[PDB]
Amino acid sequence: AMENKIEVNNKDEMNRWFEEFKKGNGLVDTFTNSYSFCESIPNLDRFVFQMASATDDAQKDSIYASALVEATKFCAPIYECAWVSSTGIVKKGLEWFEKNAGTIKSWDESYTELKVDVPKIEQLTGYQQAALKWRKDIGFRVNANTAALSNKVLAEYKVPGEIVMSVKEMLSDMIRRRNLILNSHEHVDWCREFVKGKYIMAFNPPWGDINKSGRSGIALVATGLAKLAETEGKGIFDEAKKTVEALNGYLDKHKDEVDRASADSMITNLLKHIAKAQELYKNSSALRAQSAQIDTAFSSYYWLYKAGVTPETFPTVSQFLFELGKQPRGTKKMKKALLSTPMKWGKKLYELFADDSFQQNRIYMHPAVLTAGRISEMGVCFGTIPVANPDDAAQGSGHTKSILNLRTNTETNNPCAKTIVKLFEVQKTGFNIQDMDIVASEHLLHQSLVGKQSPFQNAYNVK
Repeated sequence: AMENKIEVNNKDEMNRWFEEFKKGNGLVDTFTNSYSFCESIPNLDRFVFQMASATDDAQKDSIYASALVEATKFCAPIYECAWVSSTGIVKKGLEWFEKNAGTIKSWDESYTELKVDVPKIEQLTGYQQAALKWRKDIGFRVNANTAALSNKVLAEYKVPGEIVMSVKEMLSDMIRRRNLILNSHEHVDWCREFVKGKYIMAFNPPWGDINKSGRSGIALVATGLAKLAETEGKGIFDEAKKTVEALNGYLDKHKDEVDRASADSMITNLLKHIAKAQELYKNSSALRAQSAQIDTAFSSYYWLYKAGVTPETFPTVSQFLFELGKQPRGTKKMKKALLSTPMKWGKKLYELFADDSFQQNRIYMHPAVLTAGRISEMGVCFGTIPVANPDDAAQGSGHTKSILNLRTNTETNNPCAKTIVKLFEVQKTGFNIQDMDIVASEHLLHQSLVGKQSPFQNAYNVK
């Protein structure tokens, strides 16, 4: 039968369930934080030799897909994975959404927009907050592996020698990437016309004072300018500086019809305001970057909601994901299956892909947007265990973020970092990392470095 065979509603009902299961399967934690089917550290060494013999960039995908399955097939944290796919959490998880449309409104409303363009900062933060709330109202956390983290920094991070050479490349790259990044409407509309080069606007702002105190409690010039940079960009600040320079030129050319005291109090201000705006913009990129991380559990339940999934038909999604983790199909075929499936959720889900939709950089993609890859995000949540026939988890379905369950402590030689880095090597010798917008191995490593020990923890607050 196709019913959710994991009927659990509370931690003890889950502890009880996990008990019977473990007494039937050979779960271990010799290499995993949470009990798993992992009997040995994954060996991706051959996947490199293969990638080096790939003729077409199409089979590099396969080799890569294969390396990926090899690393996660038997690393899934069954206890926490089951909880996430339990009848209680599945019902609560989906229903929370039926009663919280308002909370997810910003980003949820503009999904079509987020589906092609960079989200506004309010939508990002609205999502991160929504995520934190949903885990709270749903009683998601049953332990650290399902907890929302409070700040953490490296106590000790031991690196197996073998990966030492490559790790640096990753870090050298990651930091290279970081630096690369670094390099009532009237206040906006005014700073829109002004930044073009119309300096005489300075003489007559709608409110009459360049320093107008400002509603926000900050000069309307600095706030309006920043909001503008949000829609038009940092280049706006250079445009803003150029206008004041031209204005510097004008007053100078007519120094005699100009009041030198008033001219200086005004030009000094505009710089204080542009500078202010620059500080705010910087703070905003910092924030946007912190809010870029997708909450695996929350987003996955979100896509479930939209796809019209219901507690009764969830097992089929679990089967679907389980089989993809078992047999790396290729993106084109999977979509083909979603289109084909008689289940209504097949096409609804399909309608969620910004795969070809996204005009800009996927790096700037909103954490609630679904793509072929982000599918692997749902896989870890419900693919590791085919809910209808749980014992079939023995076979093993590899889903990318199961690696975080790889033990990382020194006594065991950080099998988690070691296998992550081996991946980067597979990827590094197959494609150009300088060329790629996103490197999966880099994110995982960042997440592990930050201290994630499970695919189900939320790290919004760490930094």
